[PDB]
Amino acid sequence: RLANFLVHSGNNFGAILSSTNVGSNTY
Amino acid sequence: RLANFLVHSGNNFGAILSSTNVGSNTY
Amino acid sequence: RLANFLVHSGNNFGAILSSTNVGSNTY
Amino acid sequence: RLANFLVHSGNNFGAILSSTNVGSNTY
Amino acid sequence: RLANFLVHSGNNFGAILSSTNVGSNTY
Amino acid sequence: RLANFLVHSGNNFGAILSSTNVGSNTY
Amino acid sequence: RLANFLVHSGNNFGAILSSTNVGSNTY
Amino acid sequence: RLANFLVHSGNNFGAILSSTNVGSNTY
Amino acid sequence: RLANFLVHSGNNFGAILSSTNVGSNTY
Amino acid sequence: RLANFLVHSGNNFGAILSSTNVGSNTY
Amino acid sequence: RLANFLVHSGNNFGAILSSTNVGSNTY
Amino acid sequence: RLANFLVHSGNNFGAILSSTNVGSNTY
Amino acid sequence: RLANFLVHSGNNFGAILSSTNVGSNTY
Amino acid sequence: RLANFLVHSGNNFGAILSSTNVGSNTY
Amino acid sequence: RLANFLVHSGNNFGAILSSTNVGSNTY
Amino acid sequence: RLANFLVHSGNNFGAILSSTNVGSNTY
Amino acid sequence: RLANFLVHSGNNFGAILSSTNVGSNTY
Amino acid sequence: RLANFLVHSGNNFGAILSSTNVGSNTY
Amino acid sequence: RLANFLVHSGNNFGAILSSTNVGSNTY
Amino acid sequence: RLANFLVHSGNNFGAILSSTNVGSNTY
Repeated sequence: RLANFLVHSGNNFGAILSSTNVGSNTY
Repeated sequence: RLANFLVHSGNNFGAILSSTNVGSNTY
Repeated sequence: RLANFLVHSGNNFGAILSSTNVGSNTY
Repeated sequence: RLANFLVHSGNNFGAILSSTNVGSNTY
Repeated sequence: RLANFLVHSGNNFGAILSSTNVGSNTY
Repeated sequence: RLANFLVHSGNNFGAILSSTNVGSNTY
Repeated sequence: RLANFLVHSGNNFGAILSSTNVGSNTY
Repeated sequence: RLANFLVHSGNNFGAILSSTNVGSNTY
Repeated sequence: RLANFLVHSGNNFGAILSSTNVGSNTY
Repeated sequence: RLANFLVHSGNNFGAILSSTNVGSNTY
Repeated sequence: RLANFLVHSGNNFGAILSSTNVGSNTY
Repeated sequence: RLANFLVHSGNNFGAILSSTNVGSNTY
Repeated sequence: RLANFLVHSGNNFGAILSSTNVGSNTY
Repeated sequence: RLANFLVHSGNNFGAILSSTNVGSNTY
Repeated sequence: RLANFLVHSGNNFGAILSSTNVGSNTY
Repeated sequence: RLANFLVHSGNNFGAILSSTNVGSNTY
Repeated sequence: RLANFLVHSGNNFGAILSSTNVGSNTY
Repeated sequence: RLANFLVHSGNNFGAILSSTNVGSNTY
Repeated sequence: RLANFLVHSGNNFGAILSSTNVGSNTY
Repeated sequence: RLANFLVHSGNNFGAILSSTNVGSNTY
């Protein structure tokens, strides 16, 4: 089981970025 | 089971980005 | 079981970045 | 079980960055 | 069980960076 | 108060031959 | 108060041959 | 108060041959 | 008060042949 | 008050042949 | 008297990705 | 009198990624 | 009288990544 | 009278990463 | 009268990383 | 001055091949 | 001055191959 | 002055191969 | 002045191979 | 002045091979 959560509750004036690779062949 | 959640409840004046790769062949 | 969480509750004027690789072949 | 958490509650005017590799072949 | 936590509660005007490799073949 | 965001997230480029200014940010 | 963000997150480039200014940030 | 962010996070480059200015930050 | 961030975090480069200015920070 | 950050954290380079200015910081 | 010629002379291949039986001789 | 010729002469291959049976002789 | 020739002469291969049976002779 | 020739002469290989059976003779 | 020739003459290999059966003769 | 000559005056029952690269960028 | 000559005056039942690179960038 | 000559006057039932690199950058 | 000659006047039932590198950067 | 000669006048049923490097950077 994979769970990927991004939560934002404050005040953002900038950049929030997320990147994920699970069980993959990437190049 | 894969669960991908992005939640936003605050005030956003910027960028929020998410990228995910699960069990894939990517290039 | 994999759990990947990014949580933001404060004031952000900068960059918050996350990168993850689990069980992958990457190059 | 792998748990990867990045938590921010203060005021950020700079860069907060995280990188993770678990059980992978990377080059 | 692996737990990787980065916590920030103060005021950051600089860079906070983390890098981790567990059980991997990296070059 | 002026904020400019130039972002590239989760894009795939297969093969690039004899090209200029590909997938770049210019300010 | 001026903030400029030039970001590259989670992008894949397969092969780059005889090219210029690929996947770069220029200010 | 001026903050400039030029960031590269979690990007993959397979092979780079006879190229210039690939995956770089220039200010 | 001027802060400049030029950052490289968790990037993979497979093979670099006869190239210039790859994965670098220039100010 | 001027702070400049040129950072390299957790980057992997497989093989570098006959190249110049790879993974470097120049001010 | 049986003569079989399978020849490859002066051929250029720029980039080959995820392919099978490229520029080969099979008898 | 049976003669079989499988020849490769003066061929250039720029980059080969995740491929099988490239520029080979099989009898 | 049986003569078999499997020959490789003056071939150039730039970069080979995660491949099988490249530029080989099999009898 | 049976003569088998498996030959490799004057071939150049730049970089080989995570590959099998490259530039070899198998009988 | 059976003669088998498996020959390697004047070949150059730049760098070999995590590979198997490179530039070899097997009978 | 470049002069490229291929001359055949005998009896040919096989293959005669010529390949030439002069002052070029080839891959 | 470059002169490249291939001359055949006998009886050929096999392969005659020539490959040449002068003042070039090849890969 | 460069002179590259391949001359054949006898009876050939096999392979005659030539490869040349003069003043070049090859890989 | 460079002179590269391969001369054959007899009966060949085998392989005659030549490889040359003069004033070059090869890998 | 460089003179590189390979001369064959007899009967060849085997392999005759030559490799030469003069004033070069090879690896």
